[PDB]
Amino acid sequence: SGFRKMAFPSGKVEGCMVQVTCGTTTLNGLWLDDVVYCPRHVICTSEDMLNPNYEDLLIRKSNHNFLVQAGNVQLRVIGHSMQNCVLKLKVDTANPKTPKYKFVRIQPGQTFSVLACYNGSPSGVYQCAMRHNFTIKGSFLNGSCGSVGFNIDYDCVSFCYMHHMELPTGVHAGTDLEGNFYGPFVDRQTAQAAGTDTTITVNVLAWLYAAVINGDRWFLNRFTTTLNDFNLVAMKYNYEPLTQDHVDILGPLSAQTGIAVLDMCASLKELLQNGMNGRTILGSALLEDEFTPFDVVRQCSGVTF
Amino acid sequence: SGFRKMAFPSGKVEGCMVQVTCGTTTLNGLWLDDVVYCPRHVICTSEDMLNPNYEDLLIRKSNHNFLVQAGNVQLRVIGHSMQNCVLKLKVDTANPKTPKYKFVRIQPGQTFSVLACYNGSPSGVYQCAMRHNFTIKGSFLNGSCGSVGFNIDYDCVSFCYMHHMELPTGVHAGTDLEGNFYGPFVDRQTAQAAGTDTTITVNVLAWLYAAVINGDRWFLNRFTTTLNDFNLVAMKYNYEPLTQDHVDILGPLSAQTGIAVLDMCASLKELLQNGMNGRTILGSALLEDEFTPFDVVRQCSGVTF
Ligand SMILES: *[C@](O)(C(=O)NCc1ccccc1)[C@H](C[C@@H]1CCNC1=O)NC(=O)[C@H](CC1CC1)n1cccc(NC(=O)OC(C)(C)C)c1=O
Ligand SMILES: *[C@](O)(C(=O)NCc1ccccc1)[C@H](C[C@@H]1CCNC1=O)NC(=O)[C@H](CC1CC1)n1cccc(NC(=O)OC(C)(C)C)c1=O
Repeated sequence: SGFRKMAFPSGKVEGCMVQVTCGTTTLNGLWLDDVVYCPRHVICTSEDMLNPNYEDLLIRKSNHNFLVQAGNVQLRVIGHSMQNCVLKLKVDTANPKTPKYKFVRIQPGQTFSVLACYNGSPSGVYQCAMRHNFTIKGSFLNGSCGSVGFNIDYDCVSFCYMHHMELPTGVHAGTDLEGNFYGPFVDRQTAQAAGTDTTITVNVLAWLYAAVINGDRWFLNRFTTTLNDFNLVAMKYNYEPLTQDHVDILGPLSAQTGIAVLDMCASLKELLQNGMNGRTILGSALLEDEFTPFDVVRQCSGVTF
Repeated sequence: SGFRKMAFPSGKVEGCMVQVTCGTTTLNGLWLDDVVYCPRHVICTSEDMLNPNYEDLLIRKSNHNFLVQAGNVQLRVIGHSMQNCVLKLKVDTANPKTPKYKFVRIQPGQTFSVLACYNGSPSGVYQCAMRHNFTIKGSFLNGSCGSVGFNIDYDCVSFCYMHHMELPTGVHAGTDLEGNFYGPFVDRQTAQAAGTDTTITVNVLAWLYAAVINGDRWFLNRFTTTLNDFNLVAMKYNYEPLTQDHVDILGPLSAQTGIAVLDMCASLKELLQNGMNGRTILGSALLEDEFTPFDVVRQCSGVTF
């Protein structure tokens, strides 16, 4: 047993990471088949960043202005196009290590692994979640742009995230792989504010179920509640409202433990109102909301890829 | 910026994971060159586990009793030997995907990434630390045995951990890759008890430095202290005594921030004595101790592999 913030194995994704340079700017790209994907702002110089006209900057460019490097090797760029906020560079070599893959758009509350990259090399791997203000709480430095987030389902890699920018308070914003930002953000260097964030209620409940599965059960009381009486307390704490769909999703965990979802809600209601008082749950002093139900199940049963 | 529990990219290690079966027992093995490593208790049946005589069990075995499977493929076992608590199975094929690697014995306080595996397939990756009682706080299920822990330096994989067992309170114990247990544990099914754990003081200080680097500075006060006055408070909280070697190790972080180590100690002294009072540091409500100074530097500067 035990319970950890767990990321997917990053192997299939490491073999797709390359370095892309255009003039003065080096960042990361994603090489699948004969196409490299990277943030379109690789074509900007630090002056252009205030309000770049990207199509203007782009026409001024030709195939050989983009240096794509795959480790030791140099790839040949035989075409380029721009889709929303990503650059598509057609190269002459298909990536032999391309995995089976899809491009997915995730929704607020869902989680994914991030492979943090610098100069086409992977630096480290960590798990995080799309928040309700469409930011993520990442760990990104200069040169991390173009790093990607992903999930795995048996052998297929689902790419959901490409990293573009840092926002006030050290949170991060990026796009899906078709180049559309999550949230109301733009790839220009102007003042941008992330909205207010809410705790992902359904994920907190899933993590409470994981604690029970693992032996930590001191927080279980003997009351029950309704959705309305729960939502009434939850929203005075900026928890996301719980819906009947959320109850349904937690069904399997409720089954595995024998604890009805609305009883677990009663335990959470009393946790919110009365605090932890120095106790921890699964080694944490806070209520962890970056485990989805499907994460808890995946880790507590042993799903491999 | 930002700061996450970050694991190493697991690619180089995924290509070394295989499934080993012997009679009734399937677990994981580590395939480097023409040798597969796995826990010697793969040769035990559930009745032998109370007090196995391993050399007796082992002589009763022959090369073909060990089924080694590398994904789709079956490997042929042309020899076997036992070193302390690991089994060495010589196979007829060298692993083409073997990375540059070493076997290292890690000390209490040091960290490493764990690639959690089931039936030779990787399930997930997470970071953890060798505790001062020689346990680790892992996430391991039935069939996880033989999963390994590792670090990376440039291109070389340092293997430090092979997983063997669960102990009371859901902590875990295993060996280095030469088959010697960390701590006073044995691979028999008898009552074994993890000892008293201490907080890794030098790592807490490193994480406080990471918070400052990332703009979380509310806990900084304006006092200083000495080693003795710090150790006096720390040991009243089961923190590990801080030594002059520990001060020295934190030098670089102290340099990068401009905050002397003994001033940061004064901030920690007041954190211990006065608690967080509902504030968080880098998103946590507890004092994190599973980031070494190297880790903080690694993540806040962008070291790639
Ligand atoms: C990303 O472009 C990147 O990695 N580029 C390669 C590179 C950048 C700098 C030096 C060498 C190589 C960065 C990633 C950022 C940088 C630090 N941590 C990150 O997540 N993204 C940007 O720099 C981004 C450009 C996007 C298109 C508009 N950018 C530009 C200007 C300002 C900010 N953010 C900012 O000012 O942060 C606050 C907190 C508001 C001060 C920005 O993300
Ligand atoms: C490991 O051997 C393994 O994965 N074996 C393959 C396998 C086991 C069971 C079913 C199918 C396939 C396990 C890993 C354990 C199991 C669950 N989580 C883990 O980390 N290691 C053991 O089972 C271990 C054998 C080691 C040589 C002595 N073992 C045996 C008997 C008891 C325990 N622990 C235990 O009883 O835990 C407490 C908390 C004390 C109840 C044990 O780890």
